Amino acid sequence: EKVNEILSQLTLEEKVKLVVGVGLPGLFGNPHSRVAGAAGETHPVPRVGLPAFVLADGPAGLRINPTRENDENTYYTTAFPVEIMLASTWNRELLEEVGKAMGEEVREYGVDVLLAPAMNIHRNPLCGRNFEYYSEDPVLSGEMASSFVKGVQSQGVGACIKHFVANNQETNRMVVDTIVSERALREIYLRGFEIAVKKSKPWSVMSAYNKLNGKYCSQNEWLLKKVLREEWGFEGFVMSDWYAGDNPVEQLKAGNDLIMPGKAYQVNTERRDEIEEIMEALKEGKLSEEVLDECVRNILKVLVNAPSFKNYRYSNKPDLEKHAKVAYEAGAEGVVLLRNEEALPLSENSKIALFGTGQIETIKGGTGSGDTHPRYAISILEGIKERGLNFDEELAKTYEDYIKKMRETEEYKPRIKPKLPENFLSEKEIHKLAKKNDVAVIVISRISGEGYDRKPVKGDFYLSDDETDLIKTVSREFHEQGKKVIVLLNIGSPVEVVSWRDLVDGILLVWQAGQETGRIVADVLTGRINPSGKLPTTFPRDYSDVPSWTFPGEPKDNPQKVVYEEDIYVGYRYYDTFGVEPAYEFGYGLSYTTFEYSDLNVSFDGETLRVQYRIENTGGRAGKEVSQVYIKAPKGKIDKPFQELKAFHKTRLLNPGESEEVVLEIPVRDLASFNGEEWVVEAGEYEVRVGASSRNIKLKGTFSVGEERRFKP
Amino acid sequence: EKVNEILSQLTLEEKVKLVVGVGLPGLFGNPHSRVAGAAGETHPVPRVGLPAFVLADGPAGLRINPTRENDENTYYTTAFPVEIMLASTWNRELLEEVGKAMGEEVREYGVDVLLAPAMNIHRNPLCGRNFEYYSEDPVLSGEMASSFVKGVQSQGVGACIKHFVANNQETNRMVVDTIVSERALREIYLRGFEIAVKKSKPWSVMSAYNKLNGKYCSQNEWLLKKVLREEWGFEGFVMSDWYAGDNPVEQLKAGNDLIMPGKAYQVNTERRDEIEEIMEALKEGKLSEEVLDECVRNILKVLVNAPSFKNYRYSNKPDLEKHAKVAYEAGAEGVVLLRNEEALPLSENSKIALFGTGQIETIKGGTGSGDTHPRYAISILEGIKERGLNFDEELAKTYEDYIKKMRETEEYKPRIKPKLPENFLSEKEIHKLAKKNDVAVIVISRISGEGYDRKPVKGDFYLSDDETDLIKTVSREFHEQGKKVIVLLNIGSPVEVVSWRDLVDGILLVWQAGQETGRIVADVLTGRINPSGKLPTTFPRDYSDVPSWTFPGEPKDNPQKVVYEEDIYVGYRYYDTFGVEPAYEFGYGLSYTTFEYSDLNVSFDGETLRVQYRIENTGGRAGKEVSQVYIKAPKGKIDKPFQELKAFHKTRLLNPGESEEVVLEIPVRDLASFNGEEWVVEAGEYEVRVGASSRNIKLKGTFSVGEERRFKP
Ligand SMILES: [Br-]
Ligand SMILES: [Br-]
Ligand SMILES: [Br-]
Ligand SMILES: [Br-]
Ligand SMILES: [Br-]
Ligand SMILES: [Br-]
Ligand SMILES: [Br-]
Ligand SMILES: [Br-]
Repeated sequence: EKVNEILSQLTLEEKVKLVVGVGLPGLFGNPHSRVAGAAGETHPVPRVGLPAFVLADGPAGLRINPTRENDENTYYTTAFPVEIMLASTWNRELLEEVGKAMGEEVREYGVDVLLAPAMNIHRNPLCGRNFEYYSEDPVLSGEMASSFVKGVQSQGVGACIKHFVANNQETNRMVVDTIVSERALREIYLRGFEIAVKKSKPWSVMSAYNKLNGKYCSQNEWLLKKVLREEWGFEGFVMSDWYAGDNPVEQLKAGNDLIMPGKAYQVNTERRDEIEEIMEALKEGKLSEEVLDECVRNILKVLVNAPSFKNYRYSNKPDLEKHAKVAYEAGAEGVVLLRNEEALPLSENSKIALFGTGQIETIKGGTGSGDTHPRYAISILEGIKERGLNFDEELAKTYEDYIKKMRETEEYKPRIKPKLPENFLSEKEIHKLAKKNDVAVIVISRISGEGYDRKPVKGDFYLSDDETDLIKTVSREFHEQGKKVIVLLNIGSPVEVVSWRDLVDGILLVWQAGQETGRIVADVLTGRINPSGKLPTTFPRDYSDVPSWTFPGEPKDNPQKVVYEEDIYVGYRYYDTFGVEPAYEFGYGLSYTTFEYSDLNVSFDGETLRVQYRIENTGGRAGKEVSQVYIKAPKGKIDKPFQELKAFHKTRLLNPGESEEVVLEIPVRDLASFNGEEWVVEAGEYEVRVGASSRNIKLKGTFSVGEERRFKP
Repeated sequence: EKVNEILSQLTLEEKVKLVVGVGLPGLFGNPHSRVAGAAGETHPVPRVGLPAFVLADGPAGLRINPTRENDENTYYTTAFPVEIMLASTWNRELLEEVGKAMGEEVREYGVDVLLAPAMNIHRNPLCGRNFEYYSEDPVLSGEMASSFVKGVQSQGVGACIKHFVANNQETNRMVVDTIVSERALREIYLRGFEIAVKKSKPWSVMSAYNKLNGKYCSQNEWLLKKVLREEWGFEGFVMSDWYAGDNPVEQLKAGNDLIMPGKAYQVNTERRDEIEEIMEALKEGKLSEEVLDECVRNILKVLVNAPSFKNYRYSNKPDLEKHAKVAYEAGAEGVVLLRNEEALPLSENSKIALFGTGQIETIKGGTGSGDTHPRYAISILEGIKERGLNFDEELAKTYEDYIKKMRETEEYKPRIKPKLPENFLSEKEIHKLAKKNDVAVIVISRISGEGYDRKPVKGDFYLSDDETDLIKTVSREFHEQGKKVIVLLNIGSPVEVVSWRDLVDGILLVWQAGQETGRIVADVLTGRINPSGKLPTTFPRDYSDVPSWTFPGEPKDNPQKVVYEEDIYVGYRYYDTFGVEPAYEFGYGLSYTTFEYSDLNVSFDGETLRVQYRIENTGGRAGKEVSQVYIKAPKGKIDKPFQELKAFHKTRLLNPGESEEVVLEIPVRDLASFNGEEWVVEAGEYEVRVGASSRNIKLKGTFSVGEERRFKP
């Protein structure tokens, strides 16, 4: 209507301008976007009243420049916990809240489309961007993304789900050919995106850098048209990842509508200006105006609903304080208690000896486009000060001076920050600290970021020798006295845990909780927060145990391809099916209280499976319980994983003795497996497994499918 | 014709008698079969000139009573190497020879049908009968069985392939419900039987004890009629395993023609006489005479070709000496050299210190119906004496007296023989032996048998403490002097190998080689035989590494079901696909010489794949080379193993510098995967991997399938 109005007005060249970004703003010869720091803008066409639309990162919060040249004003953003921590909440409602808060900020700073959430599968722990992805499971990931997208888009701005698809490693991501069976695609990698597209209707999708089965995703017609549109019914537009692909017209033919960020010749001497090349292809009949029209329409159908289109006056002053409370809540529910041998929460009196250089160099989140620049970021130490806990002040001063000393030293100064030695304390000095203090609290920290994969080496997936030395020594001397030790994992992805976990009494997976980290952590120690998070990803006993062994491809040092040999058997699907025991299993997490499951009733009417059960707080402290419903399908015709997560739920805050009724519905189509051509729901007996984790099944029931069901996409 | 002649003559009750055995001969009230020791006989019907047909075990050689009461004559049989060792030859031609030798014996002792070969898949190393099965791979197993069956049946007698199907554990085999996807069935478990049925046309098939997906195999119409007959075109008859199933008429309705051994009421107070029950069902219209007719016809169509039918006068005097040479050959090519750090073969002079109680208590094969009673069985020690090798005579006397001493002791006398302590030698006594001798040779022995599964415990899958003590001590002191140590594995199935293999210099997998064992072993040490065997099964680093973790079912102590969670990913299919490293991989084996592969040419004409390559003996001793061709199919639509064995070959005896041309053809239908409904050969690029083992690939080529191909059975 209005869209088809503008379309009939546009000249050929205006249509071309519209499908290409204006170049990376503020860099190279490029002018800052009106929202300095923004990832990109579209070409304005003042004529027909088209404004430049603004795109900005990212998954951990709006990423824009805090300050602006010749400006007295401020533009700070809320830095939320990382996605893997958000996912650990297993809380849709909360994700929706996080989306609304980010959404308000996005709107009020004049941004039209937020580049989030990222929702690639956790194929392998070493992936540099796992921290900004949700899960190794498509249901958990898809559900979380949907909730986040509904939140963002309740605010009049756009969400962009990414990266479509199978961007599961950073190594050579812009060239690597990802070889994946159609079955693994549909069951694992596309599956999350399918859920998000159908349940939340994101304004836009960002095509991945990598090739899929021979074709760049930004140039893959099967992916962007056949799957995305013709099967799933996507009605937004697709944009390319930044500088992705190698042919602009092939991108438009495949259904990649918006090429970003534009002016690719600025980072690759080989690329042509994308507008020149497209104009040429229309001129030569390599590209038809009809195809160009469909691209422009896809973009316009969406962006006429953007605030920019309606000249919306933004305040440049969102409610930061209100949002910080949301970020704190998000983190509070996302901390995972991994181990507690009568160690947590800490007694009121408890005098804490705080170890680990990361108590001060607290990691708020990984680097890259998923980074953020908040007005502040509370470290673990500062959090403990603020809460006025009983910490060893002499030790804290010792660390403060140690860090500053070596950060100024040639071998350990920023360029990225080199990893500092952790065993600088005398064996005797720790003996004294053990006599003086009540408990020990050890922070071990890890950081990753876009563009770099982790390696299965010490200081990375494994503890460095100095870290294991520190833990062994602190453990021994604090255990010498009748005292407890606690480790805080300030990490973005699984690390080795088996070799040292038996040495310590408590283990909090604090991940990377954004600006409010220290505050969240302090409140978890004291029991003010009752941990309710659970793993969205499997912690392997050793790196050699992970099924995605081909990571990061062949040849290892410069991978040109990587094939998913493990296929659908990725994450817990692998460990359950082939009987490999994880260090900590998918969906595992402890509580400061106990829960009891009961009253299971499963019913299937041929179109809907209904699982009902009661969860009662059986302990002495209020808490939330995440419950998980796995379906074990019969063996029947084709091979299937041991079980598959089909639904989940997080109870309200239950006081002791309180209980809740849990009612979950699963459509029969979600019980299907893909056989290469069709989705099939095989007839036979199915098991319902309601768990507190994938291996802690509290309730079991069966139901039967009488007639097989088939679905050809 | 003749069959349909007799059929029209038979009375109703004669037809019934014919489909039931006459009871277990020589046991309970039962008379010995005319061939005493035979497993069973059919009912004679002198009227229409029908004789009692004789059935006898077994896979390791004809099993009958050597002596007969009131008889001056002898009836000894050749005891061949066990099937897992036969399979290790990877030699079809040789298997055919073994079949002919067994076949002649079977004929001349008045037996009509030999109950062999057994060809169940090696799902799990712990299975008690793995020793009498070929492989974890269906191509290797099916090819070996086919070659054996052609051999047996060139002699005018019948072969019986068993056990159909998925009899992969002994625990509760007569009741356990085996839960297997149709895909795993068709790709792994049925697949071997399919090959044997189509390539060799066995006279008969023996249905397994266990249930398959809810139905006893002897009562499973899908298996015995739909798969066996309607799809595969089987034209023999099916007999039940001994006392299998629980309903005689259900057995006949399913396509199980001959019920064996008859008189099931003799071992199970609950069963009725099968003739009574069948007569009753015909009487009541539970069973139609038409179905009975088809059973009797199936039996008769086959057995009118049996020697008994034509009153064949057998000599009761086969050529034992000629066959013993075949048994020696079989074993010679079936020994697997696993490790050789410049230790083998032994120098002419070498003075051998022989350790291990199994040097005298040499295991010729496992127990059960697969057992045999040969006129003699050469132990490892006796073999070394006979060959006149330079062994420590003082030590041999020490062992001889030790064994006899404790075999007479209460704790270690037969009832089965309790496992004897192996570390009875002083640390000092071994020091002296190390000074006196040139090399050490350590025999470690294992035995299993029908009806008992092995456990992943010391003394079984793992070395007992005394065995590892012995090896550690002998290794240390012989290595103290500049001397070598060798271990001989006289086992029927994989054992743990990683913990101790680095301590020793050589390792010969001698399996269990039947009556000629000692002779074969001696000739391998001296280099008279150049080892050419290769593993038909994977040796796991540890038992926890094996994918068939559900073995032996739920509940563990009294399993009522066992589901194949690992599905098609069994054996090397699992280890390759999910990157778990074996101790020794499928198809691995060393040689006293070296070989070089070359001149690869692969061509595909759309119906046949052709792989050609040259193998040259590049070393200093004559030898044979087993080569293996694995196909790695593209990922395409459905998940597939990393690679799959599709063909193999064993070269002639090549002298140094000699070479051979290898030409192998693979029908396009063998490139297929089963998707639950149809066999599919997906289009795309395929890799040819010609290996000296599954992980030692010497040649690679690609070919392409242009158009997909489909086959609905
Ligand atoms: Br993905
Ligand atoms: Br733990
Ligand atoms: Br990390
Ligand atoms: Br690869
Ligand atoms: Br089988
Ligand atoms: Br080795
Ligand atoms: Br054994
Ligand atoms: Br089971």
